[PDB]
Amino acid sequence: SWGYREHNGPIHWKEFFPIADGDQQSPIEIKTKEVKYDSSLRPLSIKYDPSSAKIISNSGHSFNVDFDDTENKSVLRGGPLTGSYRLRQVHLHWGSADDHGSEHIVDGVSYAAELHVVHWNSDKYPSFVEAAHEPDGLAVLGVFLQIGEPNSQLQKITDTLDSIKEKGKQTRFTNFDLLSLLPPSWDYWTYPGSLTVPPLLESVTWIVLKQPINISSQQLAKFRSLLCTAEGEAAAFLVSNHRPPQPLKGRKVRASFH
Ligand SMILES: NS(=O)(=O)c1ccc(C(=O)CSc2ncccn2)cc1Cl
Ligand SMILES: [Zn+2]
Repeated sequence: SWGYREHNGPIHWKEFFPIADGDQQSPIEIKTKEVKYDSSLRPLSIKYDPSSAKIISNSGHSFNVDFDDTENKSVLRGGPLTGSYRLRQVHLHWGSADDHGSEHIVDGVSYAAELHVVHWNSDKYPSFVEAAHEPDGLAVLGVFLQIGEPNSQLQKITDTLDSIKEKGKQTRFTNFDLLSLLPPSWDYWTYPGSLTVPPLLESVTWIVLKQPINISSQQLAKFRSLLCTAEGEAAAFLVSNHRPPQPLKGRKVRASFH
């Protein structure tokens, strides 16, 4: 199955999910001179309940913090969105070097990593799985990480990693104040796109914050010590898990600010 190693990595995904070569694929290059300021975009309306976080797991592809998405305690509204998008899960993408780890790239700057906050449209769809197949179904908030001072909220995640080193492992994780993890400015870019992992469905309204948050180099390096292999299989490390930028194909990237 798919991964980020030589034989199964991004350049091969098109062979086994042809929508990899679709018209609305993510991530992208964000060219700030090409983006259009749009006065109809709204500020983000963000409500994240720290008690919504329940479990952290290693998928083999990243870690995932799963939130209880039974009801509307944690939702994203506003921004480019119509209606209410329910928080489902948080995960991270990084590279082998601090030099180049994010998925979206801004005027050629990669960041050290990129956090994705995944939400689904419960005002139109009954479940995440249904929403994931529709153009208006999902909203992802992307937040860049740059190397700087250690991040006390991220230290809570890094403290769990030894317990989920193998693919498939999980452990309880709650009291996670996602709202306080976001940067001071919520100015953003937005465009229509896709999941950045198989199945690569073109169901995502991307919301990428301009301002990065900081992480230390030692905290970021802990993520690379997760395995992409399960207990009992020959070990291989998830040292890098970001997809390259994909063609814009005529989409409009809009800015909430100017
Ligand atoms: N890179 S990305 O585009 O932000 C992205 C990555 C993975 C997934 C999922 O596979 C589903 S959210 C979920 N995943 C596993 C279990 C329960 N919910 C969805 C998205 Cl939008
Ligand atoms: Zn992601």
